[PDB]
Amino acid sequence: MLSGLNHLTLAVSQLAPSVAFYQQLLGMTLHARWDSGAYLSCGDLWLCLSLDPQRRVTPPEESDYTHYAFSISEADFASFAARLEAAGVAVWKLNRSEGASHYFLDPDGHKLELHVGSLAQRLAACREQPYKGMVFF
Amino acid sequence: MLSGLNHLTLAVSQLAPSVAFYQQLLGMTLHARWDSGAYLSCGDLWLCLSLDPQRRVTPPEESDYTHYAFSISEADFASFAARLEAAGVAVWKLNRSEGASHYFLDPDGHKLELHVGSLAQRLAACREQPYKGMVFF
Ligand SMILES: CNCc1ccc(O)cc1
Ligand SMILES: [Mn+2]
Ligand SMILES: [Mn+2]
Repeated sequence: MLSGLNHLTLAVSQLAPSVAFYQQLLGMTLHARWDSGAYLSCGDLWLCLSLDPQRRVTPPEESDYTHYAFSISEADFASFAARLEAAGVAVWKLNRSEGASHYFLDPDGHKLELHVGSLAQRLAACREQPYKGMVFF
Repeated sequence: MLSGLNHLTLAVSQLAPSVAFYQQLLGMTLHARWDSGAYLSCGDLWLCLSLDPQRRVTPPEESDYTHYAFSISEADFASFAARLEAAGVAVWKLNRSEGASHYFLDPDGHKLELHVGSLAQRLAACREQPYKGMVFF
């Protein structure tokens, strides 16, 4: 039986800028680094950065919608978004759904999101206003 | 302040086979599905499957090392891995370079993993068998 997400591993083209982004800009805790990767944590999330010559710096128009959303409180959302903007971090989408969301790119074009709200909150909103063809279980 | 992973969203090319893979084969909990997506949970993880015409079925030699690992207990690991193998689930990696792991592919080629152990346990193991150049903070 699967019990949760164990870790998220992102392939990176250059380890130093990716460590700077996740540790310094995004505030994650750096636990270890080696010649070809790093381990960080963000709350319960175990993040691994893996140096990979196969990683392309990928424009957002050229990748699919797969993305990784980090939790932040509503009270902290606007100042964190402003921090990313000050740092010149690109946005790949505007929010049009329930709950605050900021959609931003990592140095290699990994699609990231800041989101306020849980699955339970989303499901409650969907029950009141179901998406097209929506069924609940 | 970021506090963890809010959700993981995977772009999928065909919604029904992907829902079947995550719910029926992997045992995740299906909460809702609609014409363009589905919401599942795996413990605390919120998983969203999003139908995306841009998603390509991608062989593992064509994608980088970005991957998603799910937690499983030591007691359940081997029989779950063997069940996936007997079901014909494609793989992408054999060498256990980060502990007790089974590396497998979803229907679109998303790189998945079963892993036994926490970040703390992996750091302890690495102190004895470190990756080249490893520093611990
Ligand atoms: C047509 N709405 C999407 C959907 C929902 C439930 C289901 O059994 C199949 C498809
Ligand atoms: Mn999202
Ligand atoms: Mn892994």
